[PDB]
Amino acid sequence: STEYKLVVVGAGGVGKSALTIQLIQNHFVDEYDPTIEDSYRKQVVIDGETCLLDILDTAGQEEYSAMRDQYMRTGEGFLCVFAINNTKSFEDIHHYREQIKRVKDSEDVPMVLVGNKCDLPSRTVDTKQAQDLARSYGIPFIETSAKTRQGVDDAFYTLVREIRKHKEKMSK
Ligand SMILES: Nc1nc2c(ncn2[C@@H]2O[C@H](COP(=O)(O)OP(=O)(O)NP(=O)(O)O)[C@@H](O)[C@H]2O)c(=O)[nH]1
Ligand SMILES: [Mg+2]
Ligand SMILES: [Mg+2]
Repeated sequence: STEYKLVVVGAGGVGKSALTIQLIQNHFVDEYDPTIEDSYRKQVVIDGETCLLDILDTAGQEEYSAMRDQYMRTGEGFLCVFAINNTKSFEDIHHYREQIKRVKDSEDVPMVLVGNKCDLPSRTVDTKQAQDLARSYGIPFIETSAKTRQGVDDAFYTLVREIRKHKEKMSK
């Protein structure tokens, strides 16, 4: 049953761990417990295929460029998370994407842009700027809330679909 290695990247506090824990354990972690590196394995069926998701939940700011290069080299595709009330988190996406491209020596890497915390009224990142950026990069954009579970399964399942597409492309 095909294995997909998914890496959740983004600035600190955007809800990378909350999103992942909603997917794997079906509840919302209210506390902020900063991550070092966590990994999860999970069995799912997407489009009729049984997938083993190996998900790496990364740190917000890493104490080693080597740890970062390591997860960028391993990952088959990347959930690029920002929080809709954190402009710098959104701005950081470009920088994560650049480093991923450079680490893999490739211009086409499977990725989904995730605007988390869509439940908050405190928005500083507009859905159009995010849609524009994704459109530029040629990747899907999904708005999510780890608190309500809105879009959570959509985000990870879409990333799997992106990986499947990339493999089909790389062979053609
Ligand atoms: N309102 C709301 N809060 C959220 C959402 N997702 C995460 N949070 C909250 O934001 C805080 C940080 O979440 P967390 O998942 O730990 O962020 P992280 O991106 O994993 N942080 P780090 O990079 O340090 O590990 C927590 O208090 C959490 O409850 C969401 O969709 N909505
Ligand atoms: Mg975390
Ligand atoms: Mg980070």
